[PDB]
Amino acid sequence: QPAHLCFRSFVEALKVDNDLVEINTPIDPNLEAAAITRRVCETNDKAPLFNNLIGMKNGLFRILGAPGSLRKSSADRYGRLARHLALPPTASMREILDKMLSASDMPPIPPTIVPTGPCKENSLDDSEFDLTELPVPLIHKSDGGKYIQTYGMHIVQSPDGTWTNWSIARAMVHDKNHLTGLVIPPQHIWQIHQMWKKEGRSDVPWALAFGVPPAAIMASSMPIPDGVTEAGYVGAMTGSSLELVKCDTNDLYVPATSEIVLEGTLSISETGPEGPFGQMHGYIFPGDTHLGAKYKVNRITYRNNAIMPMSSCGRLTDETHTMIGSLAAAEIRKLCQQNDLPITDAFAPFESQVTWVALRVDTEKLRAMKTTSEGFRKRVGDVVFNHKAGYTIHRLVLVGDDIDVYEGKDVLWAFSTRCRPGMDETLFEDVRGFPLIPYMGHGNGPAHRGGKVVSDALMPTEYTTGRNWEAADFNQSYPEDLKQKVLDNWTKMGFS
Amino acid sequence: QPAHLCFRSFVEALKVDNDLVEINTPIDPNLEAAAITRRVCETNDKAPLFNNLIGMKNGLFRILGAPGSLRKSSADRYGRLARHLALPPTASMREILDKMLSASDMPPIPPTIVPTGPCKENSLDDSEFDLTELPVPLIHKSDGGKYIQTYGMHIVQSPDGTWTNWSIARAMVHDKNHLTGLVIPPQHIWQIHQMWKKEGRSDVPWALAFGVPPAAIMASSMPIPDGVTEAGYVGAMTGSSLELVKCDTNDLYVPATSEIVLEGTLSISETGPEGPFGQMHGYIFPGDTHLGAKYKVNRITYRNNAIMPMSSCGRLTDETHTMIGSLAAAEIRKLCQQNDLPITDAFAPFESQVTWVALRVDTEKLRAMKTTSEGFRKRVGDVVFNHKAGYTIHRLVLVGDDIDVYEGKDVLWAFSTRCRPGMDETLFEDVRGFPLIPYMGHGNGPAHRGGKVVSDALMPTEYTTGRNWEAADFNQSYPEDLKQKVLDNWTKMGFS
Ligand SMILES: Cc1cc2c3c(c1C)C(C)(C)CC=[N+]3c1c([nH]c(=O)[nH]c1=O)N2C[C@H](O)[C@H](O)[C@H](O)COP(=O)(O)O
Ligand SMILES: Cc1cc2c3c(c1C)C(C)(C)CC=[N+]3c1c([nH]c(=O)[nH]c1=O)N2C[C@H](O)[C@H](O)[C@H](O)COP(=O)(O)O
Ligand SMILES: [K+]
Ligand SMILES: [K+]
Ligand SMILES: [K+]
Ligand SMILES: [K+]
Ligand SMILES: [Mn+2]
Ligand SMILES: [Mn+2]
Repeated sequence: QPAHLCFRSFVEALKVDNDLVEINTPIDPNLEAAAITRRVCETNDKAPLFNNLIGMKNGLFRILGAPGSLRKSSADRYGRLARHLALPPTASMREILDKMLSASDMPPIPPTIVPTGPCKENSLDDSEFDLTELPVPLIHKSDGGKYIQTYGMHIVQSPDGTWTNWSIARAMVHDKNHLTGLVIPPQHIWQIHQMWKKEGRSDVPWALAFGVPPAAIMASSMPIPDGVTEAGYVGAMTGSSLELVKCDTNDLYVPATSEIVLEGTLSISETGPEGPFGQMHGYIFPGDTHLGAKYKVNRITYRNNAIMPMSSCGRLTDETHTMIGSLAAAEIRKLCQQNDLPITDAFAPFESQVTWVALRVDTEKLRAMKTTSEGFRKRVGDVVFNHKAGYTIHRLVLVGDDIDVYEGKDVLWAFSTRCRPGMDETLFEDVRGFPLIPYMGHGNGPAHRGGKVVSDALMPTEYTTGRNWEAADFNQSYPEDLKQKVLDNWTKMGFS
Repeated sequence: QPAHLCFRSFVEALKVDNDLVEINTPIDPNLEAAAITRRVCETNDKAPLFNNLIGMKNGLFRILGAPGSLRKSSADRYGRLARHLALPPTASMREILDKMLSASDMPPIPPTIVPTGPCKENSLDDSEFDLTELPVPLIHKSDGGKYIQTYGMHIVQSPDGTWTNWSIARAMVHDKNHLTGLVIPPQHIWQIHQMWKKEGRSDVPWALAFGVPPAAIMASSMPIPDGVTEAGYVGAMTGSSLELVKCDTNDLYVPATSEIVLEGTLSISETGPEGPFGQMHGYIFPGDTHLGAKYKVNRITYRNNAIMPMSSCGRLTDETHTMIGSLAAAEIRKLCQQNDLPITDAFAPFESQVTWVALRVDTEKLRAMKTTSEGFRKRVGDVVFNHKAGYTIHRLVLVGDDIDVYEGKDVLWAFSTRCRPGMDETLFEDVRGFPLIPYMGHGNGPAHRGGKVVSDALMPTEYTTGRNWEAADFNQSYPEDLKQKVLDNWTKMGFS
């Protein structure tokens, strides 16, 4: 099976790329595996595969850390991500996000049911497992639990059967047969939970699949529209129907080659302690436990030699930056274009801890609108900040065509030099806020509302007659023939 | 003579450091010298010494580009700057700025007059030179003139003789015996000019010295207080009285080892076209010429084999970032401490195009103030933004003790995660603005007023009971003994 369609094959691909380190000596799931992975993410090193976990048994489990993190070279920086999607390892971010958006203008390709797959090679019923005995990692020293779920996909379906959602949301072990986790608005797992809670008759049938097809975990991390079944989006994206097998204890369907599958229920009534957790913005507040959603686990199925992927998330750079930020930016680009806004590109700068999105504007199109900064900021912010795709994003930065939004140095340069504080900005207090950002949930104002801004880094003439400056840089302040002469004589002269 | 006291010796030091490239083949002052220098600054390469300028004659002049720019290695990043100050080349930015501040609590050491020096080796009277025939560079393709003055020191004295100021301000050739340049409030050259203009009797006696003692050009770039003679500050800083020789045509005094000296007058009545110029924020607006101050040149004196230093300024990183930003930050640190504010460190992040200063707060001291964000922002912004030291700075970012303000990644992380837009900020519209920033002089509002902000990236408990988080990073989220084990086994395991 190809890498993008089978996690086991993806691990192979990473080896074969010289993008993996296999670690066959014992590694402790209590902090050591995550510490090594954290170091990898902070240095853009090779992904670690821990083949010898302490306390590995019933054959559960090996760990792959840093599955969606960065490579060291500029040329294949995003190669791990490219390998989720059948793209060349030199793919740019534009090409990755275009791939992720491509299915938004295609018919879904619904999944194919098959009778069995590798995820059925082993099973443990509810007298045979104990989640507290498995080698579940402690990821950060102050975490409030062992976070089994950092890179699996939750599967829940609307009561009417018409929407099956796949998404990533964190969860930790509560006791031998339960998890607790985040289930928060406006996320689709929360929207579906609310439908079951309003019907009032039963807990939500649920599955959590770990080590799913890479192309599926990428869609699981993307805010595709309400009501859209990720399986059919991924089918369209990849050009192929995904093969799914039915759960044994419910009627949900899981990828056939899933490494590990939990089957059970998400309660419509019960909660339990959840968190704290070292999170995407780089923080943990020790002791900050709150009531989260509760999950019952009835059955585990798994591949021979199962591998659990793990995100050791926090400070730059990991899956919470490369996937959450970039995939939200992608969806925001599309949303703006569908609202008739002249946005060509969007990206969440890593330097902003993926709390900003830079929007590149087609300024010929903007000029034809015959508008102003105040009006345009206002229009962009209403579209984005009132939509789920904008949930995680607190600052939008509008930039003209000269800026490469995929280059954070250029975004920072534009923001710092073209946006006058206050006057060139519009604050939005009456929109949903992302409480996970420290300045929101641990800050001076409402945790769930406001704190958003549109910062216009378009210069005045970009709305009227066109750009009226040149950069004071090598590229723009010298003619072509001089530039080339300099470059041709560079090493001759003594330079590197 | 030591490097910090004699520019010729500084050039030697750079060679000897393997921090110079000598270029002995002909180089055109029309754009080529500046293009090579621009490339150096954008790549942190070795400083270029152009020993064979096209149109070099009456022995005027060689050029040294990038005199205060960055080196490639992290370990001696600031080494060129250290070599201005007798500091080791591995000096940190803290150590450089402390050196620059050290004289603020010392008696001045006034300069010593000597009868002659190297700057008298050659002379041209006002029938012998022509500024349009010298190899003055065109620095950026769209500049409005050939900017002779990018790294020399203007010397002007108050009418009463009690204050002699040394400062860098740009100037370009107007005609055979005149320059035009920036002379703008609140700068000291402007304050002194105003005193002469109010007296109304004569033009300002003036000299412009190029290739001055390195320690002197650093003080020339720093906003030391009103009324303080830079020569005596530099004397105190260096522990030695500077040797000065009298001008031939006026009673000003110039460093004895100056490479090139212009003597003349700064008009109290006449102006001439000035600019545009590719500037510190990275821009040029072609065609944007305005009336600037006018200077008459009566005499040139110069060293044998004179060397003109040149800043090819623009996008990161050059003297306008390393010196303007950092030296303003230094003075702001001191100003805050003298106003009883608990600021330990200040730096202007390069990533902000030196338009921000990050202020590190001693949060034990802040807690004892028993104050709030609104009040503290307000107090900091009034102190800084109403003072000349704050002129160039439009955003102050307050951070707690865990942040290294000399590390722009950490400043950005703190700003993006700890400062809620709007609520955690105070805008300042009724303060002097820096018109050179594009969003000011070419923006939507008043060019000279407002556009400033204090952004509080202190978290709430930093005002009350103390920091309540740990970072989700390798350093903070894992115990010491684990961290060391990981590091000790890193290359063993397969990592770099
Ligand atoms: C890549 C990724 C995405 C996480 C995520 C993580 C990763 C690695 C973790 C597990 C390491 C840390 C926490 N995560 C959560 C999360 N969304 C959320 O609601 N709760 C979370 O706990 N997300 C974001 C979420 O997957 C996206 O917002 C999706 O758009 C949700 O899918 P949906 O649009 O179908 O609701
Ligand atoms: C290092 C440096 C500093 C420049 C400077 C440049 C460099 C290389 C140039 C020449 C390349 C570009 C323009 N510069 C100007 C300038 N200040 C100003 O008033 N006009 C300028 O044209 N400065 C900043 C100025 O030197 C500081 O604000 C000093 O504090 C001024 O001294 P003062 O406090 O005695 O007035
Ligand atoms: K999803
Ligand atoms: K603007
Ligand atoms: K000065
Ligand atoms: K704050
Ligand atoms: Mn969804
Ligand atoms: Mn001064």
